[PDB]
Amino acid sequence: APDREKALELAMAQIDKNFGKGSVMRLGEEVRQPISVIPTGSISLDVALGIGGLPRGRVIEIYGPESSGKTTVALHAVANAQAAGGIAAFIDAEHALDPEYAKKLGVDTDSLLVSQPDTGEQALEIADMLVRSGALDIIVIDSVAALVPRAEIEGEMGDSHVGLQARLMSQALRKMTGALNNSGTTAIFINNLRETTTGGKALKFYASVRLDVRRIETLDAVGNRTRVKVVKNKVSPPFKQAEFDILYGQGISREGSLIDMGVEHGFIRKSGSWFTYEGEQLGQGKENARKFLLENTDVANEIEKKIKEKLG
Ligand SMILES: Nc1ncnc2c1ncn2[C@H]1C[C@H](O)[C@@H](COP(=O)(O)OP(=O)(O)OP(=O)(O)O)O1
Repeated sequence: APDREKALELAMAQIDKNFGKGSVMRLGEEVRQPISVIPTGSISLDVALGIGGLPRGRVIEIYGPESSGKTTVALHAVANAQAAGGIAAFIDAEHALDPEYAKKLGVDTDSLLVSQPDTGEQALEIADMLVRSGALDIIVIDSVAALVPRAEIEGEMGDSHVGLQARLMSQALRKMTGALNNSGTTAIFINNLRETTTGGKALKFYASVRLDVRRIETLDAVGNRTRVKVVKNKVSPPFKQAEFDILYGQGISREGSLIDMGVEHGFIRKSGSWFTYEGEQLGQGKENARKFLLENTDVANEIEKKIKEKLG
């Protein structure tokens, strides 16, 4: 009477129907309900996500050390969403955002809404008010840790010291998720690591996608290589990983990506020390090749094409 796979499929079906699609899924599964997504600005990361970018109407947490590339991403996400004619907001509580660099990553700063809250409650509240107006495609909250409660900011005491900030972030997400779904706005929370920062406790359970950003290399001193791990993903098989270069003053390196993904996917052969594409001499050294691809825009484009074809 028992047929495991048939039994298992009925279970999984019932599992998803009780808690939502993605509640449980095989790892090497392969996605085919394409969603709506905001390209991460990193081709590899987008693939790692399984859906070509950050899902819309979802809560995203991008945690990691400082200077590991979180912001560059989130900014790119913003820029992409704008090109698609979407409106963006930045709840800033760190006062660090460099708008000049932002423009360089393609963000139309002038049309970017910026807010600088007086308290964690206010910050979250301001963000909720914006979200449920349905005019936003994306909203970035800088620094989960800066969401310090009012009582704490204001004088208050050594008593009734509490874990108020976490509960602050819980109640907030509790009601701002439903809205995010209806609205369809993607909310990226930037969590600088140094509970994963007190409020990251609740974020951990409310995020549909959680990215673990790390600084790994240091491609002279041009820029540095980042590695992201999709530790949580309720919309595609989780745990995938991606890598990309962010040069100083520049955002995520396109050519860089292409050179990497092109290599691993065989489109560009890499005789040790010398990169070649369809018999073309690309140059010795990822950089001489990055350059090559930067200058001979025509190549790379066909290689971006070929790689895009082979995947999605
Ligand atoms: N204002 C800038 N000037 C020059 N390069 C920058 C600037 N901002 C970002 N970059 C580039 C070079 C940095 O090595 C790379 C990583 O920094 P960032 O992308 O800001 O890291 P991060 O997102 O992990 O920091 P944060 O803790 O604020 O999130 O981005």
